[PDB]
Amino acid sequence: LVYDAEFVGSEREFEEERETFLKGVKAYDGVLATRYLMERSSSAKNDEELLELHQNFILLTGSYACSIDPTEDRYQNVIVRGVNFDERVQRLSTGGSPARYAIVYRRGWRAIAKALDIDEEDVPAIEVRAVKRNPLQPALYRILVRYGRVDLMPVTVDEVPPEMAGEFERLIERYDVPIDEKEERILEILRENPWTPHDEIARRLGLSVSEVEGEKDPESSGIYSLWSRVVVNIEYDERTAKRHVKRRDRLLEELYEHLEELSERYLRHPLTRRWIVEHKRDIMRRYLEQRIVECALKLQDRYGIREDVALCLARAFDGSISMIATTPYRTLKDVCPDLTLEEAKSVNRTLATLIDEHGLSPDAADELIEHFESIAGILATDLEEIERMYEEGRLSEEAYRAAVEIQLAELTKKEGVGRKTAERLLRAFGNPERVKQLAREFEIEKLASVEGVGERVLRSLVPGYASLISIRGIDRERAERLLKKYGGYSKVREAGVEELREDGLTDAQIRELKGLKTLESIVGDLEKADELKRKYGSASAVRRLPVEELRELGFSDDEIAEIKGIPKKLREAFDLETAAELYERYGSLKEIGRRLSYDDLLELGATPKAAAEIKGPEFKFLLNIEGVGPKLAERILEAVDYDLERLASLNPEELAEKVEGLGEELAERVVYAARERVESRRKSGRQERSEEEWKEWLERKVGEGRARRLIEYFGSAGEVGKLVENAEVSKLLEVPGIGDEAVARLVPGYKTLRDAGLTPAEAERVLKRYGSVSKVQEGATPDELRELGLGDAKIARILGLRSLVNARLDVDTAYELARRYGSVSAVRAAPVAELRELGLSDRAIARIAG
Amino acid sequence: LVYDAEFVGSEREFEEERETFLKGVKAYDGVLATRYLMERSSSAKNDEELLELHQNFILLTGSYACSIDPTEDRYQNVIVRGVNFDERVQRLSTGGSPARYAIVYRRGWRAIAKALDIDEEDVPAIEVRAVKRNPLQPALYRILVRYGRVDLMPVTVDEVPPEMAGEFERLIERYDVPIDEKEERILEILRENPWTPHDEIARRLGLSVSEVEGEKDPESSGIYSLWSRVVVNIEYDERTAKRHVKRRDRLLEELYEHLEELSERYLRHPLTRRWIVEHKRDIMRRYLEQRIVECALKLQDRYGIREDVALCLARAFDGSISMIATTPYRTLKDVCPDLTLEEAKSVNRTLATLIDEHGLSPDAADELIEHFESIAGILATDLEEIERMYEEGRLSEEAYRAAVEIQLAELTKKEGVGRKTAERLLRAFGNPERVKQLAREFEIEKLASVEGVGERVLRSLVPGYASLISIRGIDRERAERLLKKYGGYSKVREAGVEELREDGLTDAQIRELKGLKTLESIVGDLEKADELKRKYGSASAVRRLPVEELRELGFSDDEIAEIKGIPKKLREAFDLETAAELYERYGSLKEIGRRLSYDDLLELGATPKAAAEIKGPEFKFLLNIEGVGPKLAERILEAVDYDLERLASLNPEELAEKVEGLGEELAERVVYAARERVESRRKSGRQERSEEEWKEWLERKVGEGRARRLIEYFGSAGEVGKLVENAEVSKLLEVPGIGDEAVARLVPGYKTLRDAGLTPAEAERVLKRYGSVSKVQEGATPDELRELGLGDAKIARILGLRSLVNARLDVDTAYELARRYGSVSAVRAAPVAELRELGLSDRAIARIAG
DNA sequence: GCCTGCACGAAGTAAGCATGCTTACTTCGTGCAGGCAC
DNA sequence: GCCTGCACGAAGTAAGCATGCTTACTTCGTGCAGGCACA
Ligand SMILES: [K+]
Ligand SMILES: [K+]
Ligand SMILES: [K+]
Ligand SMILES: [K+]
Ligand SMILES: [K+]
Repeated sequence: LVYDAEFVGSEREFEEERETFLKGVKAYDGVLATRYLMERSSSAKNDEELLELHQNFILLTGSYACSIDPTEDRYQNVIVRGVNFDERVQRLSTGGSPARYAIVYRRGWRAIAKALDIDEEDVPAIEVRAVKRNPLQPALYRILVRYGRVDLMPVTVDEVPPEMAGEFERLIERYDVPIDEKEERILEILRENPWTPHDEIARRLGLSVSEVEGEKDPESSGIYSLWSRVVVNIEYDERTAKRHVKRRDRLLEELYEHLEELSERYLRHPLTRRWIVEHKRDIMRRYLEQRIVECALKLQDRYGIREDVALCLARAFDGSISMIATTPYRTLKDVCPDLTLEEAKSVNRTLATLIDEHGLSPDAADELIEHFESIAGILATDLEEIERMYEEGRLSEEAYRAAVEIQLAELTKKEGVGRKTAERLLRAFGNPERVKQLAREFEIEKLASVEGVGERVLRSLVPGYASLISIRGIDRERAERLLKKYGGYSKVREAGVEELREDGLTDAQIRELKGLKTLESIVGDLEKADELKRKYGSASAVRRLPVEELRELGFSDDEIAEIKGIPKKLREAFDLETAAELYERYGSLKEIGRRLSYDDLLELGATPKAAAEIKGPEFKFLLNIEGVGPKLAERILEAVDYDLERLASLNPEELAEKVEGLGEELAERVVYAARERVESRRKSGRQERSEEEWKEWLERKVGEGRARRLIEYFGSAGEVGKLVENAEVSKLLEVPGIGDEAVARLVPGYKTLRDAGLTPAEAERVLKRYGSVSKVQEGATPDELRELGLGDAKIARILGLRSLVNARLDVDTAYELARRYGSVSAVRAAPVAELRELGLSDRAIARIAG
Repeated sequence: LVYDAEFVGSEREFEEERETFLKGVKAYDGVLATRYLMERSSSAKNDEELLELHQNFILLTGSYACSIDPTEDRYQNVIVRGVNFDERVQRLSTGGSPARYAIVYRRGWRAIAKALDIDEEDVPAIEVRAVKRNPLQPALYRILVRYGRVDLMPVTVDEVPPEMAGEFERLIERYDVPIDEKEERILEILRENPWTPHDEIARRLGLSVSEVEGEKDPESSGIYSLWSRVVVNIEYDERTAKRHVKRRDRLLEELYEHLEELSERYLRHPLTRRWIVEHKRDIMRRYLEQRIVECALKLQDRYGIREDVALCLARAFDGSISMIATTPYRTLKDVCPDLTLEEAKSVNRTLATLIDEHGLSPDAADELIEHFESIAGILATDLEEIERMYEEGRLSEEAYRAAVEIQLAELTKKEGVGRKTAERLLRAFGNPERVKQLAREFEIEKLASVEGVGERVLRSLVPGYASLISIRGIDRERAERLLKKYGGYSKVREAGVEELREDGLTDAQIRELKGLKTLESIVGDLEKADELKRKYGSASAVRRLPVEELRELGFSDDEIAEIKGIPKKLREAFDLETAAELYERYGSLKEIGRRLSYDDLLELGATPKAAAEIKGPEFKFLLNIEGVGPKLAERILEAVDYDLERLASLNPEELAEKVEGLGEELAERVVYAARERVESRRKSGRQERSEEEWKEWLERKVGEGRARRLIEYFGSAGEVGKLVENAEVSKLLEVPGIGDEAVARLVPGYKTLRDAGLTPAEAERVLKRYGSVSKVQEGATPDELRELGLGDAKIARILGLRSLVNARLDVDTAYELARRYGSVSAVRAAPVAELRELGLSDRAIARIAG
């Protein structure tokens, strides 16, 4: 029934009892491990060393049990299986310790362990009821454990005297103890074998086990009474008790060492303490008592229920949290009156939801609990049944309204489903769970037969119906047939082109379904495009494939050049290999011309004119005038960093100083030509849009209405365009009718910055500081962005360090790695030894790689 | 900006115009492909064959353009770029076809293609304004296209007469025609070069391009007027027209063949039709109009909006669906009055939700749309801001209530969050999007600072907080610290044991967090258990690992035997390899003894006594009596199918007959021993529970309350137990307060049958028919279950054919495969040739394998 | 609750998977500056 | 006036991944028989 015990001793006594109980638990764990070694291998079974180790563990367990509660007052209200052992020990002549009188019973340690706050998940089991392999007489052993005779309890199998085992009758006759006829009949059988089970004794004597044992008191009849009568007349040997207490601990550790030695011999592996605890738990798990302890521990940890109330609930409901969650509050209070309503709500989520989220009374909620078990039960129950229960007076108004609102909300939470449509769906198909099942079964026509179920309702209910119906030519019947045939939009997409054609789908429909419109731009037919998508994934990766692999499979060189986006001036100049290599390494033809030299381009196989075309238009215009020379033009462009602006923004005297092989007479002409070019630059696109042009641009971007709204709010379309150019996001948003979508339509990058989690003011500041999100990515530093008032997460997301930061790296180190290695993929493929040299942890590098 | 034209002709005329326009599109695609081949490779550029092919394509394009609208009435309301070409051609003296007069202008084909319902995604471009490489005179070519002179338009470059090209003035002098001084000044320049651009003509003559060209009518001034005056006076050559119509199509296919021949030479790959369409799209993307067309087609395909209204919306909003979805119905009707409210709701999901799901008026919804763009805007807007707008009279009551209900629902959809708590959260943190962001940032204390936010609210909002706080010793501060440090419960779980210990977590806490309770039962410490979970996933897979791999990594043989659950009589008999093999193949030691023979067990390395122990206890008891012999005992057990019951249920005369080698004297004693054994069976277990025992069993199973309710409803606990034993699921469920959970608590297998989707009556019938779900799986047939009223899906789910049915196989064939090959894994590893012999398709076997 | 391994059966439970919101891997369409000219 | 080349960045698309939820995938509960062995 109930196991409980209260500790009334001091803190020192509490710690002493804790240590004693833990040592006894270790001893009994040694007992159990020795029994497991006995049963595991017959080779170890045929070994007296294992048996002597087992018996030594039993003796140490008995000693530590005798050492429990020496003052016989540290514990009170000791209850085992419902029996109050306090009063029972009070009604005895010799009295004694109720804690020890409980520990001599099986599972009685559950009462003492609760009084000492021992972690029940370690299973602190202490049992002293060994009979077969007990080196002592079983009843004498139990009586010594009860009376706490540490002096008489041996700690070594060799210290066991025969007067306590085989020749036990020697000890009785030594103290002149009166014996009745029943105890004489017990002794006449015990003389044959002192380890005879009490069941066999009661069978042969024609009595009950209770009659054979008797009360554990000298003033009774039975073997327990006889051994108590013998023990009480024995004086306490304080010296021997002190010696056993001093010796038993090191002896226990020595027994553990011997156990590990025997395990490493017969099994070639040791039995760890955690393995012993887990095996003890696996053994005890078969018992409803341990299931109750586990349920109470879960109620304490997860739901925060008090220990006593959690134990009461676990006892009353066989340790079934699922059953407690379907039990009404009135029954919970009947079984455990100390339970609080808040604890009942925490354990019963249905009750909690009904009370708090719906304002129901406890009884009104218990109504729904009794009638439908859970919220899932309410969602599965038919609305007609609920209405009938309400009409018949069997369901209260509050509970009925709550159930109807729940069933309706479960459907109205979807887009396009109103209250009327949800009620019609409930009338048509019983319950929202049935509606969900019909949607899973793709019963699209059956769902659309109900009034209110439109295209939006179908898209929100049936998964994949939106993706199918959004294709031209595919109607509702065709989408339903495809879904029911293949088993989901995923399977329809995984289907083959030939079978999709067998279903009657157009090649355009199959292309739109499989998303291979670009792959069919690269490759002629749909079959090979689908094969490429299956093999490599995306057309982007297909383009990223190397030149040799692309020439394999069956692509021409011109096809590969079109795939990799090789320009004409780079395709017709070199071969495909070197052209694609240069393109993949530098990105742009202008970057090629800036990095690689004219002589290098010539050495790679370029025409002296094609090499100049690969060189910048600045180089081309330089070579146009007289007295240039390719190397001198290269030197000039490296001095002005390939920039006609910086070339013209210089005096010819300064120009002749920077360059190594050039005179003033030529520098004058060079600066003149550069200034002529920059004069031809204002004659290009220097015009800033006029009023009508800004008006038309606004009407294009945000529409006629919002454009007129902006023009009326501010001065004119010119002022609106000025605000747009200066990225006045806040001043644009303050206009009624102008929102984030319109601002992002006007201000480029605002949408990306908002998706990154930035406030409009933060996006405005970042744009005013850097220009665009591209320049932010290829420039902004984490310290700069922190000085702009941004958080580290926003900084990582806007710079692209999202994956590296998710790999448990700070923004600073992620930015350093990305800056050293170039790309995030390059950091992920970076050398592990190089990362270790940088100073990253092993687990950090493992997370980076995975 | 607007392109439109309406077709009023009959079905035959519609098909004729469709074919003519498609052939003209093919001809212009050939033109563009020839130009692409000219510019792609200089080797192909230096080839007159490609130029001749290009000119033939141009001539065929001109012919097909002349062949459009022969009756001059098939089209009406022709509008191109805003100009009404119907009225423009009506105001001319010669009249003509407005469709043909529009196609001579750039992009005018967009008007004609809409009248023929041609898929605009193919870009049906037709342009007849070639100047440089035009084999004919450009203005004469355009005028022939204008007046539809298919007879005068040549179909072959060799058929081109010089009087239509170099010596074009010969054709003018053939018809005299009066000419004015401006056209004479144009002719004096055209004599120098007939292909002089109109820009150059207007530049040299000091006039405008419009003044040089003139109206395409004889009653005007310009080169167009002159050529029209010349052409009108030319009689129609019906014979040449009919011959050209008969000849041009096959000529076009021949030109396509020549184009593919030239492409396979200079590029080693052909130009597919889809590639040509994509290149046309890439060219036309610079004309921005295609952006509008794509938006209109998307509005047609997804939301089912009419073509004209979709085009109007895309024009008015620059083809931005995100912008149209944020535009109110009033503005949508102002820009496109033909739009319907249902189409506006379909395109604006916010408007649809406000109108239908919330019962708002169109104006009340346009209010919220103007003020907050979208439902996301409302969720991002502060409740204080909405209340202020309502108080100041700037927001209507209906719109205010709708916005408040939306903001509240977005939070109350979570468990534990009531209306009061949602309102308090809105007051505290502005908006539900801010609440969601705070929950993502693990601001657990900041959220709990609000009244009403309890443990359930925290568990429902913060993901993983429940999993963390449900562990003993872990408090709110520790859970918040762990979440904010690692970045989610997933990362906390992926964290290492050493760093979790560095955070101060107990080993028990780390075990409960990582779910390594079984792996730490197999292996001693936590580090190796976590490594095993990382490498293999689950202890189940660790057990499934082979013997060699298990001996690797560092497991002992006894450890492997404990892992694989090898019995003692099978572990001590053979070696680990053969023991684990036999166990994985047969399951139980009794199955080993029944299948394998005594001689086989001996051949595998078993002791003559260990082989008998591996054999059944029936075999052991048989060998107990005298004069048996192991082979004779095997024969007896094979005769009685290893069943002492069937052995005792026989006469010794019948016993001596079945086995081939046994006498009557021995059969008598065998039957005697078997009957003695079955007599020793009735004293073991047979007691049908008494009344008090049934009462206690009910109190254990369904609880005290429901047990007493059942005992009162029915006769007694005995009757309740009878109902349970006979699986009276319906008769138990009819009791108020008894539900599926209690029934499954009483009736084993009911929970599994219900999770399989079976109604309680179906589960009751299946249980009454078969006994248990185990026997259903190991016995029930699909035909039997269909006769029991079950569906094929339920049959598959209850028999375990779920994966095979998901592999697009019917239940009958899936059951046949599972019966023949045993297991689903065996069907997967089955021979592909054997499956083909069975008669499965290639794709079917592929789906089985994958 | 002798005691737990051996075996089976079933959902208890927790690993593996479907699902829906989120987020750029990938599309994919736009803007614009030079460069030869139709 | 096209054409090519590159930069830009939003979501059109389509995978990424968190977060919930199935079910037998993985664990847990029960009966029994003979050995660890007792009400
Ligand atoms: K080359
Ligand atoms: K606004
Ligand atoms: K806790
Ligand atoms: K062996
Ligand atoms: K009921």
